[PDB]
Amino acid sequence: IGVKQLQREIVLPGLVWTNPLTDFGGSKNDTITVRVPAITTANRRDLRDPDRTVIASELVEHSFGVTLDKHVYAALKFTDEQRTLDIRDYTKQVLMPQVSAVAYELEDYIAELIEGAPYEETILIDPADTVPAFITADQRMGEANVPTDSRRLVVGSAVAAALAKDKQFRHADWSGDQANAALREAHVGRLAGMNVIRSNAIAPDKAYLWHRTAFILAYRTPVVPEGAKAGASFSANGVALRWLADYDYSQLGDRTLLDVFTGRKVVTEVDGSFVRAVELQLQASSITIVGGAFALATTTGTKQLKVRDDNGTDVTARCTFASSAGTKATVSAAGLVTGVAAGTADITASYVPPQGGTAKTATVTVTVP
Amino acid sequence: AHIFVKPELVAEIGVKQLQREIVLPGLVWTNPLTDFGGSKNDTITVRVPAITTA
Amino acid sequence: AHIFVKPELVAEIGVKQLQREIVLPGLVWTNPLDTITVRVPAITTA
Repeated sequence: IGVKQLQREIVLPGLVWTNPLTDFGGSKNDTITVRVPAITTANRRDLRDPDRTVIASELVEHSFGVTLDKHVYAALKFTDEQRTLDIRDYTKQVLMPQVSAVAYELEDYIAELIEGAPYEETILIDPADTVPAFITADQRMGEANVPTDSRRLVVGSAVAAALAKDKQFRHADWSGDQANAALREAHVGRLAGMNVIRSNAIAPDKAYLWHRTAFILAYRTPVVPEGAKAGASFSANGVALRWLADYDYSQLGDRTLLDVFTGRKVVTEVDGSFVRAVELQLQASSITIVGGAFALATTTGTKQLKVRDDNGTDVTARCTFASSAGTKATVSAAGLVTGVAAGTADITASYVPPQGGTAKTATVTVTVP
Repeated sequence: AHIFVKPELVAEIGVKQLQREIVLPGLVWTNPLTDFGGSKNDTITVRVPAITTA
Repeated sequence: AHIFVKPELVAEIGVKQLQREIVLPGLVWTNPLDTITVRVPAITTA
């Protein structure tokens, strides 16, 4: 009888351009200089013009650097604590958790690469009709002449739910799908030519669309040093990590380390404007506090408030909290509410919407003991 | 510490400047008239037949 | 005018730092083994 702890699902590592460059050890500053070929311009004269000079064009090639800059590792300390005092099988209770931790760290690395790109504009998704937002996203990558091949679309856990709840996909007449894959199942697969990939690594209420040649990502396995007591190479979702175990004789226990060198790059144009990927955010209209009216345990108790907007997005760190009566209870900026006197208190949560404008306010009451 | 002398490798990986596709030239009437050399002012006159009313 | 992107080539042509030639070792009595002792035979008179 064994139940596992709930953990994310790995999608991102397979959906990005990985290792197009693999000789960072052969360049100064661990930087490969990718060159971008040159395009030129033509000029128009006038026939039979007395002025018979021409304007010479130019052939300027461009370049940008890709660098290894991070070192993702998971380190475990075993102050003795082995054999009987701890893990009996040193293959499923230590190696597997360590490899999974490094894999999740790599996925978070890619996720922060994708979310942190210099998106100049965010495309709002109206929950009532979500298709126009995605068609606009497709259009924005057509105005930049991005190829239509190998184009990926990753949606959050809330955008997928909004898509399934959209009457465009839920009603079979409006979609032509006389099976209602969006009603019998909660799954909508293809829209606006883009295959949806669901993911939880990215923000819940965001979607990202990117060409393959928009996020270069490079990996490098550290070579096992000759003077290591135990050395091996593991594989986490297509990445060769180095596992290295070495005793210490002074720290009263051996240590293990599972690591890999990583680097990432957003392929920006020669102008410096990022046009090879777009982001979309699910538009929100109102917020509420989960659980409604509630009560604490003692007068000096603590409760962790949780605010959800209309489309089930956990907007807690993105909203500010105020207390009507601080003499009875107070609210932290992170949602913690603690009472200072016995009685009622009114808590107001203000969340500025992604579209901009007056912040939506949700008021709840609490009865501190 | 150790000082290594290393090259500065340059690679091409298919990232190219984005360019429009060519559509328009095949959709416009091209070269109905060719003998522009044998005409004054390099201009060829096109004549539209007449119509009348009863 | 025209601008090209080129790498800094590094090549080895056989030029190397000049080093001494190992001659003295092998001309000196070497004894592989803490310490060792050598006994000189005795001589006498008559």
